[PDB]
Amino acid sequence: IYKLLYSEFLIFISLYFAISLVYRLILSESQRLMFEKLALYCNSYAELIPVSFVLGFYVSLVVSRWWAQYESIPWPDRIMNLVSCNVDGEDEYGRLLRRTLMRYSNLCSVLILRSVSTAVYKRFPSMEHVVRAGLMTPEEHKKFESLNSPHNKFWIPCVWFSNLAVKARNEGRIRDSVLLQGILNELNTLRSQCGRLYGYDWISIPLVYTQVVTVAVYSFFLACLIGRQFLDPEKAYPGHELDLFVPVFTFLQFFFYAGFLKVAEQLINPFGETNWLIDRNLQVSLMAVDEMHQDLPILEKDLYWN
Amino acid sequence: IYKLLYSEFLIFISLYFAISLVYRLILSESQRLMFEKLALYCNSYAELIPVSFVLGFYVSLVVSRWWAQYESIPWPDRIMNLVSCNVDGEDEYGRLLRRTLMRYSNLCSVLILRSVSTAVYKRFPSMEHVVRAGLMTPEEHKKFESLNSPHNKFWIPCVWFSNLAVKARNEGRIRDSVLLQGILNELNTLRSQCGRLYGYDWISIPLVYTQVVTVAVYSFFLACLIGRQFLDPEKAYPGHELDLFVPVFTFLQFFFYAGFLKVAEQLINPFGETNWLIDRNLQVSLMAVDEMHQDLPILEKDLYWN
Amino acid sequence: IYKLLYSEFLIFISLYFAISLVYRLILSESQRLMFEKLALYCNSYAELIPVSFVLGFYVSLVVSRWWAQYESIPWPDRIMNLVSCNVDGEDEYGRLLRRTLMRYSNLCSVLILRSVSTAVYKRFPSMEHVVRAGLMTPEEHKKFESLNSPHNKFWIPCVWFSNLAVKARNEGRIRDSVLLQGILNELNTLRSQCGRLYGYDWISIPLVYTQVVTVAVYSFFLACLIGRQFLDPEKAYPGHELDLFVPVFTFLQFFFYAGFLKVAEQLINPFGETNWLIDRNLQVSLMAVDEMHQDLPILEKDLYWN
Amino acid sequence: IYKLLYSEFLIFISLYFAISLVYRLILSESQRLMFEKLALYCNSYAELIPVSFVLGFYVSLVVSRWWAQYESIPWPDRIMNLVSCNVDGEDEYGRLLRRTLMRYSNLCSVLILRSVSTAVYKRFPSMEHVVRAGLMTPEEHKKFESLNSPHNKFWIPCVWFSNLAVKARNEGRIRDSVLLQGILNELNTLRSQCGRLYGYDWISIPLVYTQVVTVAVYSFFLACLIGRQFLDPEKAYPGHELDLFVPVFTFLQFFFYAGFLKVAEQLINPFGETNWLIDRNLQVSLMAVDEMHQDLPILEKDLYWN
Amino acid sequence: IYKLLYSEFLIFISLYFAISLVYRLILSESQRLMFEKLALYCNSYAELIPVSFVLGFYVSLVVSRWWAQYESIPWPDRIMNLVSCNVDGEDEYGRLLRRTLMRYSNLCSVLILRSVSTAVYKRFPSMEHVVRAGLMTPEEHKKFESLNSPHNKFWIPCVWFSNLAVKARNEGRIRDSVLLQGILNELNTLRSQCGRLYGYDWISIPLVYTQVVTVAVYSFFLACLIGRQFLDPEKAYPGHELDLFVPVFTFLQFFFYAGFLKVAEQLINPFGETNWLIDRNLQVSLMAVDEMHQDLPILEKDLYWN
Repeated sequence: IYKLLYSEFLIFISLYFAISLVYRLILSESQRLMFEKLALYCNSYAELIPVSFVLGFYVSLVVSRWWAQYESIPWPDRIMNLVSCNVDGEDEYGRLLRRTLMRYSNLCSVLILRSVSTAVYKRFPSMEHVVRAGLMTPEEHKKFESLNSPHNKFWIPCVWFSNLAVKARNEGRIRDSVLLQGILNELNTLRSQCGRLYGYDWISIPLVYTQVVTVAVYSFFLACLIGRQFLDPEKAYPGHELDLFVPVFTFLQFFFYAGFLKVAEQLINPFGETNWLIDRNLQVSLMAVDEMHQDLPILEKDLYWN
Repeated sequence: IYKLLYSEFLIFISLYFAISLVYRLILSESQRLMFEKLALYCNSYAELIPVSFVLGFYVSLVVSRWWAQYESIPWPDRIMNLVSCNVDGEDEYGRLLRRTLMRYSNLCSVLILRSVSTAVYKRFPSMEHVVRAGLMTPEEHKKFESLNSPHNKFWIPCVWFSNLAVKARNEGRIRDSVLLQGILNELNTLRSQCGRLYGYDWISIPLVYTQVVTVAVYSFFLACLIGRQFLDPEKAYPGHELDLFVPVFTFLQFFFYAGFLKVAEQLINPFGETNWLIDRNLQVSLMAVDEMHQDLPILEKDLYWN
Repeated sequence: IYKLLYSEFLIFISLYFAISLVYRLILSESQRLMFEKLALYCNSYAELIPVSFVLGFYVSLVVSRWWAQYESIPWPDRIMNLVSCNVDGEDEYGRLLRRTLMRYSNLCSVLILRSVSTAVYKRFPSMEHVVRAGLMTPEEHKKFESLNSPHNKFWIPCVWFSNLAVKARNEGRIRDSVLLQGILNELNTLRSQCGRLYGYDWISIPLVYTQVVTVAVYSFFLACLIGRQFLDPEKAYPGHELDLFVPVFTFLQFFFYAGFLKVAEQLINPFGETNWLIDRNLQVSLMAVDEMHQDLPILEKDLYWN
Repeated sequence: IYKLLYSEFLIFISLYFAISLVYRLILSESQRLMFEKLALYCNSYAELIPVSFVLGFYVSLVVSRWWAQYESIPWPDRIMNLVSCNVDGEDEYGRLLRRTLMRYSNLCSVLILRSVSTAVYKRFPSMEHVVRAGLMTPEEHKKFESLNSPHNKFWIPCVWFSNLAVKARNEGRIRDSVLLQGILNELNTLRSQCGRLYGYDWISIPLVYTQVVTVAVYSFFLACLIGRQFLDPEKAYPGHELDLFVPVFTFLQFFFYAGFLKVAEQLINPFGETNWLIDRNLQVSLMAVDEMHQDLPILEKDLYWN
Repeated sequence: IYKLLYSEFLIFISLYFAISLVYRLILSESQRLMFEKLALYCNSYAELIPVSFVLGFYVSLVVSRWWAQYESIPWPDRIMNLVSCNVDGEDEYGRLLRRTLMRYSNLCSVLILRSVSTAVYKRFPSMEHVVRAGLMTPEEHKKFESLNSPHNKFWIPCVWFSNLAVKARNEGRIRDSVLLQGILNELNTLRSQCGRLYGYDWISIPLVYTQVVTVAVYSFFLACLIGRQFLDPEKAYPGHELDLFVPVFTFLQFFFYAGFLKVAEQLINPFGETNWLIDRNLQVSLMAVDEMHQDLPILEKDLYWN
C-alpha cells in the first residue's frame, strides 16, 4: 500500500504544510481570527459526511466481485483428463490430433485474457505475438481473420474444438457417442468459465457508484486541511490546547480512508501472474496428451495386500 | 450521479434558500425567536431518525438482487458449440436447419428482454419490428399468434427448438440419441437463465420495503430545512457561532443520503447495451453454424514437437 | 406499510397521549416532580437497549431466507420441453399420455403450495376443490386416498409421473433409454425445487430468535412512553426547553423500528399471486404438449442468407 | 429464550443484589467513598470492551453455518423415484430387491445422524436398537461388524447399495446401463448430502473463536456488577440522581447480549424433530417401492379436452 | 487464544509498565507536565484511527475464504462407490486393478496437501516418505520423475487414473461406455475439489490488504501506551480522577483487537487433522474395493412385510 500511496499521500502532506506555513507566517492578526472560526466550523461539521458509510459498501462490492473471478479461472485439467484417454492413436496423426485439441482449449482462454488483463496484453500486443509463442500455427491465422466479425473473437477456438472432435469421431478415433459427448460437456464448462471473464469485463461496477465514493473520501479530507490545523494555544480554544506541528492521527486517518480507495482501485480489475498461468496451462496440457497417453507405470502390489 | 441528482438536489437548494431568505428579511424580531427554538429542536432530535440504518439494508437488497441478474445473461455460446458440430448436412436444407435452431434460441431471449428492459422495448415496440429485424420469418408470425394465451409468450421458441431437433433426428441429421439429448440439456440451461429474468421482473422488491426507505431519507432532510439554518450570531447560541450563508456540509450530506436512493432506483431494474447484446448473440450464432460448420483450419505441427 | 401499521401505531399514539393528558391535568405538583425524575432517567438509559443491534440481524435472517425461496419456484418449463418432443403419438392415447404427464408435474406443486400458502389454501380448502379445478380426475382421487400415510402427500404425483414414463417407454412411445432418463432427471430437478418449499415451511426461523427481537422493540418504546414526554418548560431542565404537544421524531422513530418488525412478519412466510402462478403453469403446460407437439412453423430463409 | 436464560440470568440477578445489599448495609461511610470511585470508573470505561463487535461476527458465523446444514438434509425422494420405476419385478424377489435398496439409502443417513444429533443417539444408543426398529436385518449386523474399521461406518450402506444395483442389473432387473447409471448418480447426490453433515460435525467453529466471544460478554457484565450500581443520591454525582433499587435497563441489556450467546450455543450444533424425519423417510420410501410400483390410476380425460 | 497471545500480549504488558515506572520515578516535575499534555492529546485523538472499521472487513475476508475451503475437502467416497461395483473381476488382476484406481485418487490429494499444509509436509518431507507410507509403489516413482515439469505435479495421478480405466475397459473389466464415463465424470469432480485447494494457496489474500490491517491495530495501541496512563490525581484532570496502577479495560481492549488479528492469522491458511484425514481416505478406499466388491449380506425380509 506504500507504493500505491506515494502519489495521493504526499500531496496531502504538501497541502497541509502549505496552509500551516501560511497561517503561521503570512496572515495578519486580524485575519488569523477569521481563520480560527472556519477551523472550528470545519472540525465539528465534517463528521456529517458519511465517509465510513459510503466507502463501506463500495468495498463490499469491489471485493465481492473480486472474489467471484477466482472461481472463474479456466483450468484445462478437466478436458485434459478426457482428451488423454479417449482420443486413441499413437501414430503421428492421433498424436497431432490430441495436441491440437488441447491447444484450442488454451487458445480459447488466451484470447480472452488479452482483453481483460494488461499483463497478458503487453505479452501479446498483436496477434502476431500469439503465433510466435506457439499458441497458433500460421495456417490457423489465415482462417482466424477470414471470419469477419466486429465483436470479440474468443469463441473461435471453442467452436474449432467441437468441430474437430466430431471429425475425430467420424474417423474412428473416439469410440462411442457417449465418450464424444463427455468431451463436449467438459468443453462447455470451460466455455462457461471463460464466458464469465468476458462478462465481468463488459459489466463493470457502474460509473454512478464510483463517482459517489471518490467524492466522499476527498471532500472529507479537503475539510481536514482546515479542520485539523493546530490553532494558536494562546487563544485557548477547547480542544486545541497544544501545538505539535504534525497531525499524526490525521495522517493516519488519511492513510486508511484513502487506503481502501486505492485497494478498491486494484481489486475492481485484477490481473493487472497470468504470464505464469498461461505458461502452465500450455506446458501441462501438451505434456499430458503426448507423453502420458498410454504410458502408465507397471502395476504392482501395495504395502497392504494380505 | 450528477445527471440523476439534477432534479431532487436543486429543489433542496431552492427549499433551503427560500426559508433562509424568509428568516433574514420577513420575520419580525419577536417571531424570529420562535424560529430559533424550532431550529435548536430539529437540530438535536433529527438524529433519532435511523437514516443510516434504514437506507443501509435497502442498498443491501437492491444490489444483492442486481448482481444476481448478471449471472442470468443468456449466452447462446453453449448451444452454438453443439448445433455447429452435431446437426450434419452441407446442402441448403441442413444449412437452413442449423440457422433456424440458433434463431429460435435467440428469439427465446429477445421476447423476454422486450418485457424487462425499456431499451429493447423501444427498439421492438410491437411484434412487427421483430420481423423486420430478421429475428422471425413472416410465416412464423402467423403461428406465433394462433397460439392463444393471455400470459407471456417467451417460451414459444424454446418449444419450437426442441420439436425441431427431434424432427432433425428422425431425418438422420443428428446421429445418436445421446447427441440429441446433449442439445436438449443445453437448451434447458438457456431456458433456466431466461427463466430467471422473467422471475426477477415478476418478483420485484416489495412496495412495503420501498415506501419505508423513501420516507426515512426525505423526512430527515425535511427537518434539515429548519435544523441546519445559520442562526443569528448576535444571540450567541452554542454551535451557531458563525454565519456563512451556504451550508456546505448539509448539501454534501444530502448528496450521499439521497445519492444511494437514486442509485438504488437505477439498480433495482437494470437494462434501462442490450441493444448491443442482442446484436452480438444474433450475429455470432448465425455465423458459427453457417461459415464454421466443417470449415476447419489445416492441421500442422506446433512449435513444440520433438 | 401504512396498512400494516394501522394497529400497533395508533395504540402507541393512544398510549402516549393518555400519559400526556394525565401528567398535564391529573397529577399534583408534588407528584409531578416524581414524574420528572423518571422521565430524565428513562431518557438517558433507554439507549442501553440494543435496538439497532438485535433487530439488525433478525432482518438479516428473515430476508436472507426470503430470497432463497424465489430460486425455489417450481417452473414446469424444463419438463415441458421434453414431454412435448419425446413422448411420441398423435392419436388420442399419446395425446392423453402427454397431458397426464404435465398434469402430474403441476399437481406435485399445488399439493405443496396448499400447505405453505394461505392464498392457495383458501382457493383449495379440501381435496374436492382440486378435482373441480381440473388438476385431478375423479379416478385419481380414489387412488390418492387408498395410500394411507400420516405425512404430507405432495410426493404422490412425482412417483406417478416416473411410473407413467416407464410405462410409456414399454409401449414404444419414448424411443431410447437416454430420452427416458432425460425426462426423469428433469423430474428430479422439479422435485428438488418443490422439496425446498416443504423444507422451508418445516424449518422456520426458531421461536428462540423471534421472541428476543420482539421484546427489544417493544420494551424500548415502552420506556419511550415516559422518556419522550414534553416536560414543563418552567422547571427548565436541560433538553426539554420547549413544549410542542406532539413528539414528531419519536413517532417517526417508532415508525421504522416497528416498521422492520412488521416487514419481517411479512417476509418470514411469503405467499400470504400464486393464484395466478398456478393458473399459468397449468394453462401453459397443457398447451405446449397438445397444440405444439409437432405443429412447427414452415422453414424459410432469414434476412441474412447470402 | 426464557428457558435457556433461567441459569445465567438469575445468577446475575443474585450477583447484583448481593453487592447492592453489601453497599447499603455493610460498608462504613469511609469505605463507601472508596466504592463510589470504582463505580464511576467502571461506568465510563466499560464501553471500551467491544461487546457489539466481538459478538457481532460470532453470530455471523454460527448462523451462516447453521443455515448451510438445512440444504444438507438427506431426502431419499430422488432415489425413490428411480428405484420405483426401473427395478422391475412383481414377484417376491424384486419386491424384496426394491425394499432393500431404499432401506440401505435410509440406513446411510441414520448412521450419520446418530453421531451428530443427541436426539437420534438417545433413540439409537447402540447398534442393537437399529435392528429392533427395522432399519437393519439381523444378517446385515454380522456383516456390519466383520468390516473392521476404526473410523465412522456411515459409508457402509452406500457401498452395499451400489453393489446391489449392479447385481440387480446382471440378473436382468434393470434394463440398460443408462438406467443403472441414473440410479448411481442419484446415490452419489445423497452421499454428498450425508457427506456434508459428517464434514460439519468434524469441522466445528474453532475453540480459538468461541473462547474470545464468551469473555467479551461475561467480562462486560462483570464490570456492570459495579458500574451499574445505584449510588447514594445525597452525594449528588452526575448521572446517579435517583435511587430505584432495580436496574431495569441493565437487566434488559444482559438479556440480549447474553441472549445471542445462548442462541449461538443452540445453533452451532442443531438437531439437539429428527425422530420424526427418520420416521418419515423410512415410512415413505418403503411405501413408494412396494405399493406404488406399477399401481397407477386409470388414464381418463381432464376437464380441458376439446 | 491464550497460546496465540503469549507473545504480543506480554510485550504490551511490558511496554505499558515500563512507561508507567518511568513517569512515576524518573521524570522531573517540570517534565511530568510535558507528559500530561501528550497523554490528554493521545487519549482524545486516538479514536480517529478506524480500528473497528479496518479490522472489521479483514475478518470478513479471512473467514469468508476460510469457509470456502471446507466445501473443498476431497472425499473419495464418490469414486469409491463406482470403482467397487463396475470394475469387475475377483482374480488377482482385477483385485489389483481396483486397488490401484483408488490409490491414484488418494495420491491426487496427498500431493496437493503436502504443498498447502505444514502438517502433511512434516509427515511427507520428500517424495521418499510417500513411498514408505504405501501411497506410491517404487515403480511409480521412476515414472513420476521422468515427467520433467517445473510446475506442481499433483495432476499426475488424475491422468494415470483416467488412462487406467480406459485400459480397464479395453480388457473387458468395465461393461459399457456409460459406466466408463460415469467413473470419469466423478474423477473430474474430485479433480475440481483438489483444484480448488491449489487455487486457494496460489491466490492468497493480497499483501496490500494485510499490511493495512496490521498497522491499524498496532498504531492504535502504540498511542494507548501513552493515552491510557493513569495520570497524577493531585492535578485533577477530567477523567483521570483515580489511580489504580493496572489498566484493566485497556488490557481487555488489546485482548480483542489483537485477538481478531491472531485469529485471522490462523484462518487465512488453515491445516497448519489432515494427518488423520489422509489416514482415513486411504484406509477406507482400499477397504471398499477389496473386501466389499461383491460381498453383500444375505437378502431377508424386514420387520414390515405384510
